[PDB]
Amino acid sequence: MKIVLVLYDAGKHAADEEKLYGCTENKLGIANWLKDQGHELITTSDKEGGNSVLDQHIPDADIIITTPFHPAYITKERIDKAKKLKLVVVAGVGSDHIDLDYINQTGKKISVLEVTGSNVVSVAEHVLMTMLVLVRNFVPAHEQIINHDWEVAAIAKDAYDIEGKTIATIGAGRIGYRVLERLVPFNPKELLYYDYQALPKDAEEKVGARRVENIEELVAQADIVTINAPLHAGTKGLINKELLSKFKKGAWLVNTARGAICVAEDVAAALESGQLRGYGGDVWFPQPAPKDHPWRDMRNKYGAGNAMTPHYSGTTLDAQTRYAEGTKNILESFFTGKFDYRPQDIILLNGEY
Amino acid sequence: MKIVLVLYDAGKHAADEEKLYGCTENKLGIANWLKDQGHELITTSDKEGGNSVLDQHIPDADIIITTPFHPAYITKERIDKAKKLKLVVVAGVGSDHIDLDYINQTGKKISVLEVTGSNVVSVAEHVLMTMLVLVRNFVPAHEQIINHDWEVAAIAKDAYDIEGKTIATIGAGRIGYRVLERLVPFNPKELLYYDYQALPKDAEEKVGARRVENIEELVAQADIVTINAPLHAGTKGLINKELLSKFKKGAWLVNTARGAICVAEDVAAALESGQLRGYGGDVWFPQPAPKDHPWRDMRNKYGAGNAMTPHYSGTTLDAQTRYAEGTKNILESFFTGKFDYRPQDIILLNGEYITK
Repeated sequence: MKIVLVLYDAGKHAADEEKLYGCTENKLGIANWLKDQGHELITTSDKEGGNSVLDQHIPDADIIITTPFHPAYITKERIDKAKKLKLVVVAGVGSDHIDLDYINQTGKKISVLEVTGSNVVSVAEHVLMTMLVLVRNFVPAHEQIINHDWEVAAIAKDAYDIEGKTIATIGAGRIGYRVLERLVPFNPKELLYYDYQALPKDAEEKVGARRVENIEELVAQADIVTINAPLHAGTKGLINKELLSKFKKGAWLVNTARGAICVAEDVAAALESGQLRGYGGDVWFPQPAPKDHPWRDMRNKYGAGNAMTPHYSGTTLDAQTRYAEGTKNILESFFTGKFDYRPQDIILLNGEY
Repeated sequence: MKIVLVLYDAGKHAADEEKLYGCTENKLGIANWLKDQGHELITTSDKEGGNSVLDQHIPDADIIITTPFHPAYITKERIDKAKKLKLVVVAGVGSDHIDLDYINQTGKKISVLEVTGSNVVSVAEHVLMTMLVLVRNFVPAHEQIINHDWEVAAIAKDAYDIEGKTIATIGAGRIGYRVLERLVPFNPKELLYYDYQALPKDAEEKVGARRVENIEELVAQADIVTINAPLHAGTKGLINKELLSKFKKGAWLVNTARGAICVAEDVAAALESGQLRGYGGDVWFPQPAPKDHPWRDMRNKYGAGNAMTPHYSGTTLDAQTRYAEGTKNILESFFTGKFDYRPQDIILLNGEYITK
């Protein structure tokens, strides 16, 4: 079979770190395994334009492997020309870039699977780190040192302990709950959550969480808000100026789910005006963020309150090992004809939900 | 009575934030309380030199109040001239700037107290933050964004999850144990500790810690090492070229206890050579850190691995409230003649140690 694998070029960075599996130069660490079975692997990062390498091999590709960190868009046109396509794998979590609805609508026997759960711990750690960095005012603290200054009172005037604060998550799924687990020993005043379905009673009691019924009430009483909910019609532009004015004055806000859940200019305005004390996360809209994206230069009144990073929380070396191993398990189930997929990994089974 | 209060000057920042109690401008929020009680308060940051404000009022001061973040050194020479000194207070935790030995050995009747426990959570949170920052390679990640760059592979190649890592602490006291308590739900591979005495069996089971008899074996197997021990003859210069050579290759190291526990240039050389992946903390020697202190500019081979900050982990606004309240409670015990101090706050009571 012909496998096409779309990843980013890591350049010289690939050669320093051989554990960096998710690049074109290291090919998820499965290139030899695919060769041993007897299979043709096409690896490329060129995914844009009609004449791209990806489009030259789509007509006869049996399998396409993509990643959310260099996402090849599987469009209606591309699916039309994919005569032999049987399986699409996301080496990671996230299928925004796949036209799932059209595949289902045409009747083609195409399976779409992802490595469910490979990213949850990585992202949840990123949230807590981001929380601590913002609350404890770490960014200006470190900037002082490498600028060769020493002025504690400039740092301490906006520095707080995370102990004794009310922390709220919008969304209590895999990521949001594991965030709540890690906050317990820090002794928050209260842990709150809002979601479209209740946490199981036993899960709720393990973390001492309280469910709030509507979002305006949740953010009104929370010192810290973290966004851990999927992007659909209900959450698109959810964080706009009207809701932000309902936030506790001087709150902290973390978002690692999807940049489009926020209105970029409203968040920046709130940080400048003081409605927010800090904003941090690793998701942007548009993504990758242009040089002019307002979230790059936004700062609270003190020149701080920005804990932004590129989209890498889920591409740590430990997560990549899980992506590579999960992709191998998925291909194994498909090559052998067993189709013994993990149920949580199936997005579409032969064109069906 | 006369009280001398020695804090740093916060300048404009005091105006920005009324809750910034630990500066000369806001005087721990007790100035009006002391005035009503009819005492004389002296507030100064001038603490060095023989004609400083501190030395001008030492001869007849009844009480001196200090902070570790702008320490006035209660030396033998200064103790000899304090004719009326009865009480020395640490608005915070830390007594290295006080000559406790001279007081206890002479027998002068001076009580020394500190606000015990008021810094523990603040410091422990700072330790977890630094660990996640270094392990997840956050500093180069952020510098990319504010420099208007976007290159994920340059960050991802040295970024890790703290899950499944081996974490060890040198010292399992109040702060050391707190760090372990908060690490448990991050699912480390194993938690280790080294100390001159063992934790109680229950304390060990709660965090699932395993004791390691000698440091050389502790560091050799640890992905992450954090120092939470006091500075004494056994820990001064502990982290040096010899011991660092026996760390696990590519180790992360965090220190929020005392700068002198490390040899500054041995650490920098270890970081530059690849022995350490990163180093972080808020404690320095000398402190405040000179502009050319090597720890400011050191970086790992990728230009990352530095998570240093000024000495501020225990002076967050939450902690300063605890420091300010505790000082007021201590003075109230002294002024009323009750001397009903919290037992854990006493370092020396009338020049004598007490059962702990």
